Amino acid sequence: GLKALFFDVQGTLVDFYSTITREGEAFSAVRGFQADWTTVTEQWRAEYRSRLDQVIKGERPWTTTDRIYREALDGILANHPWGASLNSADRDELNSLWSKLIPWDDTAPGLARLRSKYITSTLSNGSMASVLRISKLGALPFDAILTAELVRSSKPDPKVYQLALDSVGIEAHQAMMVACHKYDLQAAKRLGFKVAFIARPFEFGPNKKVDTKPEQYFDYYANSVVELAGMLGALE
Amino acid sequence: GLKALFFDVQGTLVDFYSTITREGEAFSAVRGFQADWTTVTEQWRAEYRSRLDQVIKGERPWTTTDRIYREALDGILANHPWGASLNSADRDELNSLWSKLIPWDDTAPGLARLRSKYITSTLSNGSMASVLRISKLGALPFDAILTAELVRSSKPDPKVYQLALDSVGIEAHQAMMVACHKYDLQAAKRLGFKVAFIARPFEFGPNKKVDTKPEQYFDYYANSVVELAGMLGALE
Ligand SMILES: [Ca+2]
Repeated sequence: GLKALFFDVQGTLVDFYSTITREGEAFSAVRGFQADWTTVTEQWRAEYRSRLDQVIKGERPWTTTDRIYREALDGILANHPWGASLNSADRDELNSLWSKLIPWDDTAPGLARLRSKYITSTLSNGSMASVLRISKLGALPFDAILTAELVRSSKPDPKVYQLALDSVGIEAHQAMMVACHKYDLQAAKRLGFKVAFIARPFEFGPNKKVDTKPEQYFDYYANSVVELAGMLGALE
Repeated sequence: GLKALFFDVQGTLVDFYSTITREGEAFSAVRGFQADWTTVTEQWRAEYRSRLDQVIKGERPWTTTDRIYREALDGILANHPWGASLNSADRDELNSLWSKLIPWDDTAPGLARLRSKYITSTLSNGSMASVLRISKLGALPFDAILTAELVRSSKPDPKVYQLALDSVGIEAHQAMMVACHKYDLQAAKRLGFKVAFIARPFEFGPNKKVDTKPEQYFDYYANSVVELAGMLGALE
């Protein structure tokens, strides 16, 4: 009997691409600048992923994801003419967008229906501070906020998923992992979780290949959190 | 400026005395025993607190709060003549009441007013699973659910208060600890937190004397979460 649902956040529930682009161009429209924010996002994510690789590879000490995004921003703005005009405080403002990630239109209605039938919680690699603020700013209801920062690691570390089971007080087969990333669902299913895949074809913006094809080990396959709620029988 | 409020749960927000005594009485009606549940309650908590102190002093391995309550229950049932007539399943049902504690009348309206103005989170010694279920069952809104289980300790360990600051991403002077127990606010105020004391004159039942006098280090003294919300300017 399913009892709790754990949701990945970035990409699965929120649209970080549209957030960085539209809030960046407004950030540059206030000071007077001109930059391709689509290429800014890829570089920021690349530096963010170039540096978190080092953390678990041992080439960088552990630090919250907000700090990694802030430091990655310093590395990418060195390759931009307007980057020097942004002081230490201007770059903190830019970095705070990761705590303001805009939700997909189906996220709030689907989460509310699921919470009325199950225990719901986050389980993502982001910082607790950012995920907390993303859910509060977006009025996304959860019964708890859990990130891998609570065990100083990141998915697919088995102890991140054990954190979910220990915190909610249930066994693996009573829990479901919801995500748009297949490495997440593979690791959770290995540990006995149920897994629900949410196809997010626009996660990385236009002209990007996204693997959304169904897999046999998926317990559920949906194109929205609202659709997943209907499959689980979580009505209005 | 205040940014986040952290709440103790047991006693501060929920009435465990009334939950145990009444639900224990209802539990006993269909099983054929009558007991004085005001003494069973304080025997349970005394047994729990003694086994908990063994975990703290290193004389017993760490387990969740629910497991200590469950073993304390086995302890007190051995001292009552009707204890043997309760099998393991009956005792798990009795022990589950620690996850169903009813809130005080003021808790739900006060938390919602405070959440519309601040980030709010729990920060108690209970288990994550029980505090999570207490808020879900009682419709107590929090932006986050934190307990000392997340650092495998107990207040007033400074690690528990640092967990609150790390998870929400603020500094001590921007956080307030809200509790009905003075030991909690003493440690938090020592660590830079603001502190709000909520007087719960009936935390331990009708005729047990309770320390509710004001203290000079309190930033706020209230008799309800509703009153604290008014003192902080958080109107409906
Ligand atoms: Ca919440």
